[PDB]
Amino acid sequence: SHMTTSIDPTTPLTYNPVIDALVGSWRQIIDADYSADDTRLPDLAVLARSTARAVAAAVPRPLAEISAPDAPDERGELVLLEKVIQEVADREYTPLSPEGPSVGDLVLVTEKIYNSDREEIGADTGRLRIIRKDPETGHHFTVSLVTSTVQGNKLFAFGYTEMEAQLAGGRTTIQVACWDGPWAGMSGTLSWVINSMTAAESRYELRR
Amino acid sequence: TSIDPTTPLTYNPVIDALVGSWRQIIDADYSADDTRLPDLAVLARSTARAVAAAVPRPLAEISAPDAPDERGELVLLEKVIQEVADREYTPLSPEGPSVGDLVLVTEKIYNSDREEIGADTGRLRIIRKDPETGHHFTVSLVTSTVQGNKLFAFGYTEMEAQLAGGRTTIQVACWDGPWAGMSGTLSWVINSMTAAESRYELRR
Repeated sequence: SHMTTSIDPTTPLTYNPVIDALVGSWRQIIDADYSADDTRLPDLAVLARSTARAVAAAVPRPLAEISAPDAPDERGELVLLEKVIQEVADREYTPLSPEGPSVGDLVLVTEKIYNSDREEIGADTGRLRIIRKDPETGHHFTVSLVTSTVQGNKLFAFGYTEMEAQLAGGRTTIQVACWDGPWAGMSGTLSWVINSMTAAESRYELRR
Repeated sequence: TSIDPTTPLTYNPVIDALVGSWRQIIDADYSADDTRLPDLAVLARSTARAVAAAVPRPLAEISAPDAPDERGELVLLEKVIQEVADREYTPLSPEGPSVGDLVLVTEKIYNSDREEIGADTGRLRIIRKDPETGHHFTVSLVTSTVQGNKLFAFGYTEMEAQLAGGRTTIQVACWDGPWAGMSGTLSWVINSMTAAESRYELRR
C-alpha cells in the first residue's frame, strides 16, 4: 500500500467479549517465552481444536438451533471450499540465530487467497512461533494464529504443525472458526499442501 | 462476612483468559425476549477441554498435530456430599426467579466417609425462561478444590430438572493436583435445598 507492508500484527477485535477472550488465550500461546530447553508444554493440538470449537460456539444463533444441556455432540452438514490457492504477499522474520530456525523464532506473514480463475477471494495475516524442537527427531513445531476473510467469511485459525513435514510437501492442517458471514458459528479445518515456498493449495471444511 | 465473587487466577495466562471468556458468558446481558444465544452446552464442554489442555505436561504426553482424540483412563470420585455453606441471592422480582438473576454460593465438600475433602464457590446466572415449558436455564462458573485437585466447572443446565431431583451435569477441568490436565463432568442429584450427592468423572 504505497509500497508499505501489509502486515499489521494486531488481532482484529470482534467486540464479542467471549470470542475476544478465547482468541486472546491462544495469542498467549503464540507469545509465550519458549526455550529449546523446555521439558513441559500444553497439549497444543487439543487446545487448538477446543479453542476453535469454542469460538464458533460463542457466536449467537437462533434458540431453536442450540444444543440441549445434555445433548450428545452433533455436527451439521459439511461446508466445503476447495481448489483454493494461497500466495504469500509479505513476510517478516528476523532469525534469533544465524545457524537456522530456532525455538522462539517469530514469523509474520500475509497471504492473498484466490479461486482457480485467479480471482482474489480473500486474504489472511498469520503470526507463527517456533514453539519446540523435538529432542528425538530434531523436527521443529510451530503454533500459529491466523486472521482471514474468505468469500466474505471472517475466520480465526489456530494451528500446531510440524515444520519439516510441511516443507517436504505434507498436508498441513490448522483449526478454523468463522465468526461473521455465511459460515458464522461454524468450525472445522483449513488444510493445505505447499506448491512452493510462497504458494499452496488449500481446502476449508466447516460444520455447525 | 460474605462470599468472595472474584474468580481466582491460576497465573497461567491461557487458562485465565479461557476462564475469563466463560465469566463473560455469566455476566452478559440476558433478556426474556432474547431470540439467539451462544451454543452454551458446546461452549462449556469446549472451554473445559481447553482449560485442561492448557496445563503444561511432559513432552512425550502431548498429542501429535493430527492425532485423533484419545482420552486417558477414567478417574472417578462418587458419592461425594456437597453442602451449602453460604448463599447470596437478591431476586430482581418478588414474583419469582427472573432472567438476569444472580446467585452466589459456597459449599463444603465431603467424601462418602464424611471426611472433608474441599470446598467450592459458584456464580450462577438465570439466562432464559422457555416460553413453551416455562422452565428456566442457568449458566454457572464454579471454582473448587476437591481432595487436592483445583477445578473450574462450566455449567449450562435446566433449573426445574435439578429442583425435581434429576441428575444435573456440568463440565469440569482440573488445572492443578493429581488430576491436572484432565477434564470431564461433575454431576449431582440434590437431597435438599442445601445438600447434594455428586460424582466426578475425568480423563486426560
